[PDB]
Amino acid sequence: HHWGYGKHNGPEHWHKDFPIAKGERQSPVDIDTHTAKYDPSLKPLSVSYDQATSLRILNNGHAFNVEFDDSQDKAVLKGGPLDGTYRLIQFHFHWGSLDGQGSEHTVDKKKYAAELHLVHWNTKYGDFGKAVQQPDGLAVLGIFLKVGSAKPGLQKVVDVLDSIKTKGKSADFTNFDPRGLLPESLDYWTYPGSLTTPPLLECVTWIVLKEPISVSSEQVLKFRKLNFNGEGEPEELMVDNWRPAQPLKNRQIKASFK
Ligand SMILES: CONS(=O)(=O)c1ccccc1
Ligand SMILES: [Zn+2]
Repeated sequence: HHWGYGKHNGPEHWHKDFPIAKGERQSPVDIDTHTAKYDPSLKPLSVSYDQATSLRILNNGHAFNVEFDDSQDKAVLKGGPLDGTYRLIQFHFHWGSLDGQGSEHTVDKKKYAAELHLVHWNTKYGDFGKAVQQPDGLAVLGIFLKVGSAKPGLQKVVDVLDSIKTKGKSADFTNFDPRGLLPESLDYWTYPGSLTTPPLLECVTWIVLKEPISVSSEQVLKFRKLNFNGEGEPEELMVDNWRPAQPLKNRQIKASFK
């Protein structure tokens, strides 16, 4: 009875195997824009993906991961609310079955069609494994996706999805530049949270961009053709792989802008 997004193994069931699901700093959360406060102590955010080197794309049965070679000091996120340097390890998305839903974080209760998560680990911890055992081990840059004009830089990802339709399939995915997935503005909201999928570890400093990127209906429709199941198994479309907003509890969301 492996965790998932269905009626019998979805978000409402996760707490049984992962008690931290009802923790003190769980994600995602609704971002109440009027309650968020501009933070003057936030330093300029720095996204340096010029030397990013992708290796492979994988369908893990929950989403698809574009993995990067993080053995060297490349693709770094720093500044903003972060102390030190965080290295990019992979990115993935969460999306819906319809354009009206799909994002994990919400803005004033508004749900976007999807949400991109660029995952980075704190280099002071050596690697990802050790980093997820620390309260400041990860930094995730979240970017909302709305349906409208196509995002040229996303097409290469879209076109390779037909080769990793089912759970367990992977394909070489080199030379992909994640800079093509970033919106113009780096204005953001930040708060301490967790991974949004089991084990739901609370090691994430969230940096959610205010400006969404636009992707075409055709592009997101191809996301929805992926499968949760493995090859040779009954088809269950990979849609609505998002966790709903969780209690903000003892937290404050800070804004990088006025
Ligand atoms: C950031 O939340 N996205 S997640 O699906 O929980 C995830 C976190 C870290 C590595 C892979 C997936
Ligand atoms: Zn995610």
